[PDB]
Amino acid sequence: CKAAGKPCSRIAYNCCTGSCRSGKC
Repeated sequence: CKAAGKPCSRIAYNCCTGSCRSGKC
């Protein structure tokens, strides 16, 4: 799980919950 609000990139999404936007999950 990843924590929403931290650096994620929309090519690799393994988030807890949500959508990856340039820099935020």
